[PDB]
Amino acid sequence: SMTQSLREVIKAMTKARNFERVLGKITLVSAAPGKVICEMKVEEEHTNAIGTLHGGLTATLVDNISTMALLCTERGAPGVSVDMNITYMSPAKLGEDIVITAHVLKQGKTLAFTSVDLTNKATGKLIAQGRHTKHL
Amino acid sequence: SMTQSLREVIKAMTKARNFERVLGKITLVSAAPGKVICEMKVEEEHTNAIGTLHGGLTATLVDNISTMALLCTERGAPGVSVDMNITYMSPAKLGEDIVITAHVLKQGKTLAFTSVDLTNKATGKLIAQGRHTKHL
Amino acid sequence: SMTQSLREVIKAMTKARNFERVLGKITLVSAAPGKVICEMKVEEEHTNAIGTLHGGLTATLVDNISTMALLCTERGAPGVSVDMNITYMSPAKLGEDIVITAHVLKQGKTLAFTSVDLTNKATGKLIAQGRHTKHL
Amino acid sequence: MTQSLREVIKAMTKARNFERVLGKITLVSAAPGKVICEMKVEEEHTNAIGTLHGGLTATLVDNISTMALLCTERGAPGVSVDMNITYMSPAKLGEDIVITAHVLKQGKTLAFTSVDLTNKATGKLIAQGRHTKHL
Repeated sequence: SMTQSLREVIKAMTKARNFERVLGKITLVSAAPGKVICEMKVEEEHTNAIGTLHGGLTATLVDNISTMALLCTERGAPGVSVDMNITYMSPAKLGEDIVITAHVLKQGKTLAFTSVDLTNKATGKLIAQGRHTKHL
Repeated sequence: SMTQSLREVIKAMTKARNFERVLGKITLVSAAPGKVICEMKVEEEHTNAIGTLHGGLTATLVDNISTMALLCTERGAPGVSVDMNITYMSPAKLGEDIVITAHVLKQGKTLAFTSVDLTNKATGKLIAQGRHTKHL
Repeated sequence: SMTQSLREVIKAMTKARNFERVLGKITLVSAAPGKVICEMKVEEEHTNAIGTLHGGLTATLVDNISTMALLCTERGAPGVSVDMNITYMSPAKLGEDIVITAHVLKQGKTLAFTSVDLTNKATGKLIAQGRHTKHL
Repeated sequence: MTQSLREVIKAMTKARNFERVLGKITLVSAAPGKVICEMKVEEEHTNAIGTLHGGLTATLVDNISTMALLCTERGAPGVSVDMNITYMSPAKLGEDIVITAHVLKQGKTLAFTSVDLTNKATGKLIAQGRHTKHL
């Protein structure tokens, strides 16, 4: 139900023309209260000058999937970005399968906080970690 | 040729297939040692669900133009992202002209640090500010 | 051994003249590879002007306890700060017992990344969360 | 305004809470949304290797950032939401540092600050922090 709702949201992105189109290749794995797990295969359209996952796209995945985890919350408010931090620990090479897990850490009347981990699906090793503060 | 090189990098993005394709609409204003200034007009392809500049694209702009500022130094190495923080203070609306100003704060043997400001060209008011730590 | 060694390191803090003296009240709960848990009861010396745990002390707790986790590693290199980001979600009040948990997220040849959570011991509620990048 | 804020700092020298760690700072100037303080590095400010402790730099960013906020029309201190600090070069023992805070933007409920520590003699950046407070 909630999962189906989100899957529809992700389905829409594909055909969309705004910046959300960039997440067209992601696939939904799970959706639970305040926790969303997506997956994606790195393709050329996802790479930087040197052939690995572009930090800007990692940032984009942190931003949107974080909002998704927020949507799967009781209040369901998406919110507006305030601050975002991203630590890059290991490159994600072309053809690599990545797992994106978003956690709503806490949310109050006006502020929501989330944490997103990207990991190498095959190794479980951390690729990057983002923290997102949103204004509700 | 500092200015000409960046001139070439931009033209490339216009037809690139990787993620940098999303920046093809940016134009170079000036290149100097440790400081690059680009401009861009927010259009539908750069917006979020609510019609304003997408936070992930702002992160993408910070990442790349920050890298351009480092290409304009005696070492000229782009480096790999280690950390990126972004503060969103005011939205950029569709049709709005934005200025992306990037400058090198400090670069050592293996670590370089940059700061990048997006501003409304008209008002000069701050849109977002990002700090970038890169490994060389 | 890892625990005995850490207990000393902490004991030396109760007599220190440098900034580490500010943590003389923390106690060691457990030490494990890449993971250190400490506790501390909030006293006046730990509070800001309004009577809650000072944001600067939280930041100091993150820096040092993150360093202890890094010591409980094969390389055992403490490292020097490069980046730190802290998100404050709920106040820690005077008299409150807090738990400081630190995890080594990843460590390379020259860069180490940690995560440190402060939580209310009684309710397990998250107080603040820090991400630490260190140069080795 | 400067003289006023100067009193707030005199307290820290006497206070028993965590603000006491800032007793050695001195005020240079205070203006709307901008405060400049200075501090000589001494043993009480150092880490295990003998340089300015990262946690104190964090405390300095937090507090002085707040000062700039108190110097605005609204004058509200706000409570911390997020803080980020990039450490670029060590502040050595005996070294004189300058802490410069600027209020970047402030709305109805959220305020944004930026604080630079620099070496007074060389003007070299020691560390830079951004602070997001909830008003």
